[PDB]
Amino acid sequence: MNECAFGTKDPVYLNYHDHVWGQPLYDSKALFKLLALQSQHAGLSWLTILKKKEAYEEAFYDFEPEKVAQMTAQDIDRLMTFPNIVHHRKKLEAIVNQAQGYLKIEQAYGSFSKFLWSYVNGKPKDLQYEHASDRITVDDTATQLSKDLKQYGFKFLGPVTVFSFLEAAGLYDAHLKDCPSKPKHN
Ligand SMILES: [Zn+2]
Repeated sequence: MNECAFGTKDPVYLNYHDHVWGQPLYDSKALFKLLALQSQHAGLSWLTILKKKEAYEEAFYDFEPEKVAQMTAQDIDRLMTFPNIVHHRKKLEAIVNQAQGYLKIEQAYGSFSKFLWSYVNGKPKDLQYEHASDRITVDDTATQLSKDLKQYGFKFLGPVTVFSFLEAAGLYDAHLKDCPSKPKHN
């Protein structure tokens, strides 16, 4: 478990490793929320964004895309002094652009979940890692998904970030073979 969880001992981070990271997530709105939170990570510890999750929920309508998508510069202006979120204007604007892109995807394609899972043919890609040093941080699929999302107006979701999202959402299973949290795949 310890090796799989990147040597982190903070129990809030371990909780995320144990109960979220890499567990196949098929719900569209939950996938949107996780992707949006991932976009906020750059230059900070993930535990920073995790401890702030409830504050982000309060800032962004519980990440409900129809509601987030309607937000304007006036909202972002207010959110720049909203307590316990990161006050990075382009990061905050990005969440609104992402929600708009989600709605565009659902209009053009049907389901945001089906859109994303299409990139791994509807089931997790088990990366079959045995050592934490086996882990890559980007690949061709994440790069193309990043590019494709960008076309619908998503922001702050480059290739490495998208790769991290795929592992987080369980589209990729990056758990080590003997980790107690490695999901079963059929
Ligand atoms: Zn693990």
